[PDB]
Amino acid sequence: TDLPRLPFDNPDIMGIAPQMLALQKEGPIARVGTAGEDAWLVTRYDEVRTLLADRRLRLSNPNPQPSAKSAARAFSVALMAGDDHETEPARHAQMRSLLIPRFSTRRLRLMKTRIEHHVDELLDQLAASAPPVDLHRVLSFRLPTMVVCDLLGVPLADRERFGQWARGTFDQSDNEHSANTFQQVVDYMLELVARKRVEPGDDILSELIAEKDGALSDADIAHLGNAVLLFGYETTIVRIDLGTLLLLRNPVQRAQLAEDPGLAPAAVEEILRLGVGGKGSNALIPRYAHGDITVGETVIRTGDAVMLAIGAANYDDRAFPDGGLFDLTRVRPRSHLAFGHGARHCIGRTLARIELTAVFERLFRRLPDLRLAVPEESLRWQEHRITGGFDEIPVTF
Ligand code: HEM
Ligand SMILES: CC1(C)C[C@H]2C=C(C(=O)O)[C@@H]3COC(=O)[C@]4(CO4)[C@]23C1
Repeated sequence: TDLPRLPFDNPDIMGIAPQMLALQKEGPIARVGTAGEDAWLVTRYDEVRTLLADRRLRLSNPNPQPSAKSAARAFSVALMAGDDHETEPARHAQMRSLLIPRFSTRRLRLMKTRIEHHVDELLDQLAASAPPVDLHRVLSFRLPTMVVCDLLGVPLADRERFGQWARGTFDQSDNEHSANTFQQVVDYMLELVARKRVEPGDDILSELIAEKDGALSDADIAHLGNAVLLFGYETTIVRIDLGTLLLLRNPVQRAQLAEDPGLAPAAVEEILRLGVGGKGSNALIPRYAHGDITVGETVIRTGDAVMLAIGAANYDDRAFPDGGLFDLTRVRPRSHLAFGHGARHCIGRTLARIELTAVFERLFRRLPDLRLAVPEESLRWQEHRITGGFDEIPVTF
């Protein structure tokens, strides 16, 4: 008897930690220690999907004496209107009601066109440079920050100002740096709101300013803008890096995709499903039970913390035959859980798929000899950041 402790070691740079796959094999739910509170760890696809749809399991903490949290985690919960369990139902319903129409079919069709041209231009610059090149800096980072600049209606050069702010805000290792970075986000967004009140354009803050005859306050509008800025590029950057690493690991699938770019949608779904980095702490969706819930033979009690392992669930052989294998030819694959599920299902997931599809439609056709210029083991996943990620990806081509 040895209580398992998160985070689990992973000897590889990607995939699921062996200890978590071991727990998965034993059963759907296990009590584990963490750096803070003990929690229930749920690792099988069916149970994770069921619990993500269970409205008794919520982001907000119901407990009278809540355990202490890093500044980074406190910011992420507040951005999601999860910081007050008594007001979360109304505030989170309004949050989703105000953001979902900012990603209409009209907007997404226009953005798809611009995204496709931008990837062509980014890859032309890459192809014309001398290796070794940092693919993370010149491709993975540039496309999703371009998109956020477009959503917010600001010049592209603004991303050189805000491009590290998601990482800084979400640095769980340094509360002072996290708080000081978030204040920069706030000041920037409040400036932007003031500008859009007199100079609106076809962008998100302009739309919120006009919403319900201007009933929203500037603080409310800026809060929603902060969520778009801080959730809207960093995780996409990380999926471009992981997608590239996975395709480089699987030359037969890479060659299938280079030959037929019509396989890119299917490849993007496999990338999201298999794309887990390092110890994979960002592939856990955290919750608290607001009422008792039975999982298998286990009672989760009101107030218990629960870690929903969407990463492990996406590797579950029960839901994906040969769950550890990258396979472009899967017939009717189950919907993976990389965007979550249920009440907090990722609001940007259709836009994120458009970005990833546009990249992997083109990447290995435009750079057929692309490959890492360093050993994989030299690539360092950044465990202290809520969003993880690699800091550089050196390639040759
Ligand atoms: C591949 C890229 C992305 C991944 C893997 C991802 C993943 C996720 C996940 C797992 C959640 C659920 C969190 C939870 O249940 O507690 C979520 C929520 C969210 N995502 Fe995404 N995301 C991505 C891109 C984006 C983009 C591009 C945007 C906007 C531009 C965005 C906006 C949001 C927002 C606002 C929420 C909060 C939804 C809510 O609390 O109701 N995300 N995302
Ligand atoms: C709002 C989020 C940025 C979306 C989710 C995806 C993430 C990721 O891919 O890194 C974040 C990791 O930390 C979490 O708690 C998550 C899993 O819910 C995320 C919060």
